[PDB]
Amino acid sequence: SGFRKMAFPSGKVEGCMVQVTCGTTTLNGLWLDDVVYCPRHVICTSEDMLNPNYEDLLIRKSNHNFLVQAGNVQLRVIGHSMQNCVLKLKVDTANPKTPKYKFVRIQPGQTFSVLACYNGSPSGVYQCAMRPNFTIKGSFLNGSCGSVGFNIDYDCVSFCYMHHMELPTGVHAGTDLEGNFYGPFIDRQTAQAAGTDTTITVNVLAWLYAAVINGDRWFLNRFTTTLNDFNLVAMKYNYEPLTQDHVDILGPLSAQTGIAVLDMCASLKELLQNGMNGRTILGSALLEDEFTPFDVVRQCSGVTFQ
Amino acid sequence: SGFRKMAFPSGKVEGCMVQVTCGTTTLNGLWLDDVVYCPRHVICTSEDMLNPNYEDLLIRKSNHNFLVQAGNVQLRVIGHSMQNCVLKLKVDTANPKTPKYKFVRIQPGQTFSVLACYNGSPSGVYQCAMRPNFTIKGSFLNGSCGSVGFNIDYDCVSFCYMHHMELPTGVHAGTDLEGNFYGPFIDRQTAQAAGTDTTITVNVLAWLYAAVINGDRWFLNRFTTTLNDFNLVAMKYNYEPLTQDHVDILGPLSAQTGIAVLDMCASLKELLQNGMNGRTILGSALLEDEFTPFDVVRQCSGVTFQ
Ligand SMILES: *C(=N)[C@H](C[C@@H]1CCNC1=O)NC(=O)[C@@H]1Cc2ccccc2CN1C(=O)[C@@H](NC(=O)C(F)(F)F)C(C)(C)C
Ligand SMILES: *C(=N)[C@H](C[C@@H]1CCNC1=O)NC(=O)[C@@H]1Cc2ccccc2CN1C(=O)[C@@H](NC(=O)C(F)(F)F)C(C)(C)C
Ligand SMILES: [K+]
Ligand SMILES: [K+]
Repeated sequence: SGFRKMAFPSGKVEGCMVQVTCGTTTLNGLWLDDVVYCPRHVICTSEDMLNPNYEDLLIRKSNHNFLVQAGNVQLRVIGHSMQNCVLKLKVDTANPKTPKYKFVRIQPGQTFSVLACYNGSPSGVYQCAMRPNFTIKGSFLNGSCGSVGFNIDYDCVSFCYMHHMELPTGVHAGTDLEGNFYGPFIDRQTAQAAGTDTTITVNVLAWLYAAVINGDRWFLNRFTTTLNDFNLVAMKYNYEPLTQDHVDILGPLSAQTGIAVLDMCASLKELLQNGMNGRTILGSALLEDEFTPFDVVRQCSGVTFQ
Repeated sequence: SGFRKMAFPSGKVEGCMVQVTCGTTTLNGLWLDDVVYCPRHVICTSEDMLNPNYEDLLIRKSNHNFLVQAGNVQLRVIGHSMQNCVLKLKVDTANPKTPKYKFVRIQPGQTFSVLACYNGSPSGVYQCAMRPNFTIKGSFLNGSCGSVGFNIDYDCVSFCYMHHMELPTGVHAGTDLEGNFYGPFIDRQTAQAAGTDTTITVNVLAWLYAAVINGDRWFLNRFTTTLNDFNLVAMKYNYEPLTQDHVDILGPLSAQTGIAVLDMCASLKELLQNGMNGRTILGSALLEDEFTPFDVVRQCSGVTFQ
């Protein structure tokens, strides 16, 4: 029993973290085979942050201008190139701890683990979601850029995020591992800000099912609703629309508990219209939307990774 | 910016997890040098759970009756012995990924990371606290026993918990790595239940400081209090007494923010007497007590591990 915000084991990713230094700036890079991937803004200086001309800054740097360290060992850079908002530093040594891996671009509403790193060394791991507004609610300080997010399936690490920027509310923006930003954001010090976020409805439902599996059932009512009527209430409270694909994705949790998704929706509608009145669900006084259905099943069935 | 329930990188511990099978039961063990440590109840059967006679069950088992698997490779057991509530299985191979490590018995109020495992393979990592009532609010299913909790300092893994039991409210009980239970609990299927818990006050204060560092300041009032007056309010709301040692442990966070601990206490007293009135602190509608001062400083300063 119990339910925690659970991260993936980080070991496969830890063996890939290195330090990249270019002049003043040090941040983190990801060493896979003989390539280190890092944020291109490692080549910037404090002045040229308003509008960096990345091609112009880069043509002034040669291989030796990138200092790349894997713990105590220096990795010699023998090539470099820019792809979108990342640098690929070809090094003379293939990483012997490269895991089986894929680069994936995740969808809003999906979750992943972040291995927060400073100077190439890991600080901690936590779980996050790609918000509908293409930000993530992370925990990141100066020097954290190049830290990655990832999922593990079986034996394969799927890298989906690299950290670049912090936006005004203290939320975070970054790229996939091809260097394309999630959302409208760019690596410039400008006025950009996050769009208005929404609450990931299918995930809230998943978490209500998680509550039920753990014996926390007080919020279940005797009513049902239609999908259309549910979605009218959801819009009012700034919840995403629930689609039939969402309903079907929730099928396994509905089956385990014997609670039809639309019945669960009627209970969610009541929680949104009436509040929780001092009560908690899985130790929380708010509805939680950063567990996906798959996350709930993994945790409540004991799924492991090779 | 930002603040998350952050776990330690798990890689050093992942390389120590193995599977132990004895007849019907499979659970997890911790492979350090040429010793595998696991819960002694691996030698039990479904009937003899009310009152196992562990010495009698064990004398009927020889080395070959313990099947120990490190991923795909079988580890031959060449000795076995019982220490308190754990078995130590001497194996013919020293683990080549043994990290620098220590066995520590933590204090109530302290936090650690759990690497939840099934069949020797990791499922996820999350952060927990040793509750004042010597339980932990974990997430554990059948087969999770032998999963460990730990802290990382510099390059040294300090193992502090191994998982054995689930108590009636869905909370968890286990031992240190010498096989002594935390709390009054034992490895028997009996009526045992957890004492009444309390809220870890110094930790709540640490987390309020974490809020302030991140710009979430609305709960700070203009008042102060004495330590004795604060502790009268704390008792009423089932909070532990705050000691002068606690006050001094909070010194670094008080210094960074410029908020005297007793001033912060006056703000906490107001939150306990008046509630939050629909507001949140660091995204939470409840006060959080599973961050220690040290956890807050690590996260808000970027501490890394070798
Ligand atoms: C990575 N090391 C660091 C991570 C930030 C630091 C504080 N918390 C974080 O998460 N990245 C930056 O500081 C980036 C780098 C950069 C590249 C090109 C142009 C400008 C910058 C400045 N950075 C910012 O994150 C800034 N944010 C923004 O400019 C915006 F809000 F996104 F527009 C700022 C946090 C104001 C330094
Ligand atoms: C470890 N594999 C497993 C972890 C439990 C299973 C469900 N969730 C968990 O965290 N451990 C057990 O099930 C133990 C083992 C044991 C050893 C000796 C005697 C009896 C048992 C039965 N176990 C329990 O956890 C049981 N709890 C209690 O008996 C008590 F509440 F602590 F008294 C029970 C959860 C009822 C199976
Ligand atoms: K240009
Ligand atoms: K005995």
